[PDB]
Amino acid sequence: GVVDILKGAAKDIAGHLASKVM
Repeated sequence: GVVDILKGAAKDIAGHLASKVM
């Protein structure tokens, strides 16, 4: 699903961003 596929980066905006400061 194009939705579940895009949600892939969504978690990053919350993870990659967090990991960056963590």
